[PDB]
Amino acid sequence: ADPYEIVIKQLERAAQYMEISEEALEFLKRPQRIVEVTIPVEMDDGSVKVFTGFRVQHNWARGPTKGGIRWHPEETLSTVKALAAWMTWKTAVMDLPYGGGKGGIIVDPKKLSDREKERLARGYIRAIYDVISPYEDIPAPDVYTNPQIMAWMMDEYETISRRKTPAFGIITGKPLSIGGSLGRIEATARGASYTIREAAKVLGWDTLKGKTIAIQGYGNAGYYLAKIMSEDFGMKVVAVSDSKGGIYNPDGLNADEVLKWKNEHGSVKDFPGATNITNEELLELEVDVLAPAAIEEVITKKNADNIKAKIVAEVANGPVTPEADEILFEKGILQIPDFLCNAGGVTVSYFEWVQNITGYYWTIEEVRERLDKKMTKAFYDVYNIAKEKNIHMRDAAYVVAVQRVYQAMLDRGWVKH
Amino acid sequence: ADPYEIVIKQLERAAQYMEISEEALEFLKRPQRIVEVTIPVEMDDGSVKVFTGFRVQHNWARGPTKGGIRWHPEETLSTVKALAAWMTWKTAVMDLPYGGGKGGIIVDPKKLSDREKERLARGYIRAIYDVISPYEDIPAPDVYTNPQIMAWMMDEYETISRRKTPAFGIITGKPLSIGGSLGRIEATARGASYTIREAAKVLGWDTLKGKTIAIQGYGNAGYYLAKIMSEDFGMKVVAVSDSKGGIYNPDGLNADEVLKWKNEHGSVKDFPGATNITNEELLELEVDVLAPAAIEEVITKKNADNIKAKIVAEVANGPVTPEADEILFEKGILQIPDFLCNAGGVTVSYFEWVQNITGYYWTIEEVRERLDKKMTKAFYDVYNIAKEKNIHMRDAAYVVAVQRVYQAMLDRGWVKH
Amino acid sequence: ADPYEIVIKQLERAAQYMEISEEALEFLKRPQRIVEVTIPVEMDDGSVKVFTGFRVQHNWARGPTKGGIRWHPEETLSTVKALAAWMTWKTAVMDLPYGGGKGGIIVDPKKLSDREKERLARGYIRAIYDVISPYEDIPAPDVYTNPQIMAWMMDEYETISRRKTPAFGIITGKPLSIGGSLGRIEATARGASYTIREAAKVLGWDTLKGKTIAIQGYGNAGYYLAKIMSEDFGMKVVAVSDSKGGIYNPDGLNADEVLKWKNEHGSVKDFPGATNITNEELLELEVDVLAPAAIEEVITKKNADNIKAKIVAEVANGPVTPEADEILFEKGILQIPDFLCNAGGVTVSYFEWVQNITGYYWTIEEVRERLDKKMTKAFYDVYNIAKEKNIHMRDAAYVVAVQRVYQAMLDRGWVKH
Amino acid sequence: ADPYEIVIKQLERAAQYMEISEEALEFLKRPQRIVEVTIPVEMDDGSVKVFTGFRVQHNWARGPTKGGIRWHPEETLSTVKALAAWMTWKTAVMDLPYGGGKGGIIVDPKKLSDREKERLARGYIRAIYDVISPYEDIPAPDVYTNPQIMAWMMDEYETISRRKTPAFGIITGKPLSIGGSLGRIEATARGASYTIREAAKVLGWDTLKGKTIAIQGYGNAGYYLAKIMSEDFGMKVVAVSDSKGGIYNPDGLNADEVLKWKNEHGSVKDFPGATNITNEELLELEVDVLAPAAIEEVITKKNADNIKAKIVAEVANGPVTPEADEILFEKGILQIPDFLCNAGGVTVSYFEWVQNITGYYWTIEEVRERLDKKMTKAFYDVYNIAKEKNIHMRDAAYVVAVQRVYQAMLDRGWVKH
Repeated sequence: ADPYEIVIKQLERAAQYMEISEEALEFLKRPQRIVEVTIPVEMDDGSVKVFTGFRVQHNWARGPTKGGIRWHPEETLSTVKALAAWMTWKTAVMDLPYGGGKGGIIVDPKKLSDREKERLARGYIRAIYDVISPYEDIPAPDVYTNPQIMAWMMDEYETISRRKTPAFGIITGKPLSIGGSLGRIEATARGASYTIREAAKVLGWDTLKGKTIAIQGYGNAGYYLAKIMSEDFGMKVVAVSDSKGGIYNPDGLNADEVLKWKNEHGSVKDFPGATNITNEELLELEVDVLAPAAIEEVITKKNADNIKAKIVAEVANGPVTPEADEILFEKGILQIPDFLCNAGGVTVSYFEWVQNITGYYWTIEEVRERLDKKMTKAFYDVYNIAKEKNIHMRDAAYVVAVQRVYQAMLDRGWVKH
Repeated sequence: ADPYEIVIKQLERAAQYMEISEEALEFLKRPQRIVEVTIPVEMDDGSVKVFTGFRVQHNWARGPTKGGIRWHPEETLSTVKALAAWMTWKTAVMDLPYGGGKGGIIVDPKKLSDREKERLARGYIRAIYDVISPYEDIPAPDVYTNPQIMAWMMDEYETISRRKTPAFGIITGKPLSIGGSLGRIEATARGASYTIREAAKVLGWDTLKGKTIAIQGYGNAGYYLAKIMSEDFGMKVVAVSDSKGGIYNPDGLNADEVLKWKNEHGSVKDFPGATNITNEELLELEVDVLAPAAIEEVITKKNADNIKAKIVAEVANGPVTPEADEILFEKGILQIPDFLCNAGGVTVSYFEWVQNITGYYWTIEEVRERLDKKMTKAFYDVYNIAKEKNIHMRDAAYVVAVQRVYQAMLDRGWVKH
Repeated sequence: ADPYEIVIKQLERAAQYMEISEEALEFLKRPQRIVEVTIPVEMDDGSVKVFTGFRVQHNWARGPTKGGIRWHPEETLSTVKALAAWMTWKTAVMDLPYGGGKGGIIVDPKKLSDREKERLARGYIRAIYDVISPYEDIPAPDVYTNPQIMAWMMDEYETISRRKTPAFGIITGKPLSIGGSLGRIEATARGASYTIREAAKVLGWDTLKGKTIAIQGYGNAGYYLAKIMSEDFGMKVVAVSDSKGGIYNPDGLNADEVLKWKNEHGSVKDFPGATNITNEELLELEVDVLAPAAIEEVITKKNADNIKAKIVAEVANGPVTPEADEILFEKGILQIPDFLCNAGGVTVSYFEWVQNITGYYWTIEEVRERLDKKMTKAFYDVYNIAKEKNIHMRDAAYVVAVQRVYQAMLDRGWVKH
Repeated sequence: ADPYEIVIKQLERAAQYMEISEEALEFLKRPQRIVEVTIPVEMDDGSVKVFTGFRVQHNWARGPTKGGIRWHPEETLSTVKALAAWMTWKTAVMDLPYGGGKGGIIVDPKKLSDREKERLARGYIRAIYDVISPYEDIPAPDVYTNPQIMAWMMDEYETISRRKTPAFGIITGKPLSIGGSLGRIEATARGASYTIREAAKVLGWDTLKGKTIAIQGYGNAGYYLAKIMSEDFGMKVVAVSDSKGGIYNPDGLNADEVLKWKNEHGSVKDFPGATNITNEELLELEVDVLAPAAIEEVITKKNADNIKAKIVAEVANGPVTPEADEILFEKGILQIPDFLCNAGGVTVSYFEWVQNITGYYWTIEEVRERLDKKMTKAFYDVYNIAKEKNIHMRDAAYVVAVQRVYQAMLDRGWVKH
């Protein structure tokens, strides 16, 4: 199903680099459970309006399903299905004891009041209560949903479950007053930083200090990456961009300042003491590290040939296309694939659940240290195969993921071969 | 959703004969909950194969959802959704304390072995367990499912629930050894029979004795109806048919002998002493009562005109089209609309559930007599509105049904208007 | 406790007339379980407002506790405890398999909107969920609450319990679209009629036909009673009254017609087909039967002496004081005590519960017939002790009640003597 | 409520120093849930005796409620409500993922036998089962209850819950044979020591080594503190006292040796290696640190003026009155308020719960180390506000606490402002 069609495809590819039965394959192509519900919401005007919602649990062989809830007017089931499958792979690559899940509500949130948003949130839990549990299915935030929304959902869950289960553990991305974890805001960037650090290593880099990075996108990820790489790495952020434009400066930019600028003007554009550039231009800079952190399909057939970075850190999802991959590989450019690169969020989300279920909370330092250990390992799991089978890192990432899900399905007896 | 699509119509149509808000209409148009699952079955060859199943709960305002499970290679979600909405109207018309539901497995049952069928039935329960209960959603047999399939499904349900709930009550259509109800096989015919009986009364008939009825279709229902009308009501069964054609005999036929002949021969066709006719002719005889109990859309624009019967007892589902409805209504023919006419089966399924949850089983006499009361009442409920609003019986049947559901929704506060 | 104190008093009295241990007495003087909660309600102005609620479970020796929920600005816990203990005696006098319970919310419902009422009702359930169930504690309507309120409470219960238990059975007094019982409105009046019928029999009356009755109060109870006593028994309803006043007519009033008058004008007062009297006068009429069906303490030391009726049917709660009881008793007036006389309501609530849990609904005639049997039985159980001990009926009623609770406690081992 | 009134008072105070809505305030002034039950106990003489019990759950915004059970002849519900609200502030000041709760039984334990105590303890659990759980409300020992009592309560819980939830986690203060935590006995003293250590740091002291301390009270708390401050910090314990009197020695007492004296004689009074003083005098000694670890209200308007210590570590609950607080504060005396100072006990109870739910037990050193971290943190969280606002530490402690509860409520949507 277009988007859903795409996954099965990715699935088909990996298969060419590994051994897996057709039995296993057919099973993986279909999500194990899908629930689709009608949520009636009492609008502020005193009438009720109904919304359509879904929760998709793709696979739970390796453990409870994990994955966000999107609130969006063009949401469809296919998309939610495609995204749940992706979570299956991401959780496996990071070696977490989780499967993949995803949910969504077909709604335009900008039209709802907070009261109405709260009602919608609670209504979603009331509708799906039966298929979720701290040991079954753990949602999280995504497009258009946030900690506030997670909090309302948790509260409704606590009300129905009657405090007979560790309710804080039903969902992640929570505010800290009620079980949230430290490290959540910087999670992705922080996680990507460790992979960049290992890439440099394998690459033979002396250090990162002084190296250069260009970052496309100036959101949380963008901003945080910029900040970490700079203050923690010693790198030089010579360029950043936003939907408006990029900006250049070889002496390197200051994350925070660029940040305020953006605040005041609405674009990174014009920042003082720097040259304005296009996004296109940004991608082609001659840098040690290119970190595309905004939207997909920025690296294609077209410009692939002009990329000049040594390392492409995919922070955003789907930045590099498939043909571009081939070119890049052939060029000797090392890519840190999306689902591996930006996995720091799901990982910290996993640490949140551990803290909620054990009732013991961690420090930002413990969070970072454990995240470092997880990302490093994952990095190598992939690198190693890639090298071992002489294949593209992304292909190698699917192989590691699929093989772990497959082995769990075999040990359980879900498939016989 | 073609089919589903169909249903919306019916809703919109009845809406014109009664007052109901958009709030409620909109709600009624969407099913409350849908579950789609992948059921892996270990085949006899030792490999696993996956199948797609669904369970739809359209509306439960009036009580737990009720409806069969179809096993069929051309099954779609659209259809299952469409059949679930229908069960909502049907339970409401009968005034049962239930809502509507329906399930389906996309499968070609002719290719599975018995062991494989057993595994599939158990797998369906293992997959939808969380959304079923004796007070939540009660399946039953349908296309290609039967008592056997029901029994394996109950057993598995009992195994998962640990006998902590009245398990026999999870599903109906069961074998008598484990809680089935007497009267199950004759139910549809028996029910229809009471409706024909009240219809004669409203039409002024004196008695049914010696009146004539032609029955199109000679399966369970056609056969039992033949048998009942004649033996119990003293009517003359002048013609019956099967897919290979009809037989005519103005002196009245013997249901049993016809049955015997069919078994032995394959068709009612060539029954001794009778005259062979086409189905098409059967529909046009001049009888007091015509009961289409085979397939749909047998009476249309084309022949509605030729219909000579005073009463049309819609035993099969959808034998009469909308254009045909108009005409026959014009002609002053009295129609007993499918979902009212053949509701004896759901009705007895309700009685089976009652016996299971109370643990007290009834005699066939008790069964038959409570069925009469129910059928008789549902009949006049529909008939009175019909007259009183001077509308078609079918229209009145939707009116009675939608009004009940709507009222329950309002009482609960699911719609505010 | 004042109100609560009065209960001990009552309990200490029956003890004179029966042998019961101190162990028991003391257990009986205290409710087994009290839950007091704070219910936050989101008001229409979007601010949150907190209300105080309670549910008192006095004694459940004989079965699940049963009792209404009152919404009133001056509710107090003492009152609710006192009324829970009363339900204990009432269910026992009727021989129902229940104990007594009661709830209340301190609120002035007159200032809330519907939306706000709905939210307070769902909130109470969300607050006391853990201590209620169809086999544990079943509420019902009372001061300021009604079927609509019950409906919202059932709905919330259903949503929290996930349809895994027979939810319609959680609370009684529901609307008929969702599990309500036929017979609910006339229940009280209807139950009292059977008691009046037996009291006349034991009095040696010939028939009721032609006898006379005066009814104080013209609500549901007063009106239905008037209606029933006349139309069903052939009594002459010579006077009825309301808070504005009474009306009289020796030939008999026509209940419906007086109802309509009251409806337009607001009082039965000035009805054209009668002469006006006062409430005080009404109590002193010379009728065969006097039925105070309005408020308490209308027959005291002051006028007790003027009572001329042969039978005083206590429809209302506490219309005769203890001092008056003595007087009437010496005068040979037969009193049908409140908790016995007006028990048809709880009894029909018991029937609603049965229909809900068994899933099988009764006709008005079934309701009536079973009601009759229950009431008649309870009447003689009481009457026999009074006679045999030569005691006031009220005293005999407590004796019958307490002993039954006492014995169930001994059998359970709750008390050892 | 007097006791309860005093809470509102306290809450109304912190409000001066912080911005908080009325909506919140009002919610906070009432406990969310109260359960009062009657517990029947089979006495040794074989008669049944009924006792009154309660469990109050003040607020669970931040997590499961936490708090002890008191057995005392003069318990009242007002007191238990008041103490539940206090636990709410205490768990919050410590940043624990809990809310506050408390229970009590009106009994004089001194008249019961062990068999009888056992039965009352199991009875309370059988009575409040529905409202407790390892993730819902976790009790602990208090006035007149202890580990043995806790053990019997856990056992009964385990029997009712069927071992389906982590039962050891239902209650804390357990014996070590069944899930108790190391560090429990010294907890209070130990926690206070870390606070004393930081208060000296913020005071600019050099070391504690050689400083002096006077301890009022020579129970567990007094003794362990004395023991710890001397042996672990090198302070000189110059005076200790008990209800019979105090003893003094400028060179420092030896805690153990004084303990033994007390043990044989019954009072620290007359210890040979010191001179006798009074409690009043003890409070007025000129020491670096004064620790009232006995009873309340020993520092009032009367002598507040005579206090010579630089640090007053409130070990006991409420030893200094509000009027005295003002005086000491102007004098520049640093007070470590009770609920902060003596929180090591609840904190170690929090650790016991963690070990029980995770099934992994810690060493005394792990206990100590985590305790330290918790206490230190809480100290500065408090200290910083006081400093910054120039407010009494006690006021700063309520500010820190209330705000945390308040924020968790806003996030849940419990209050909207």
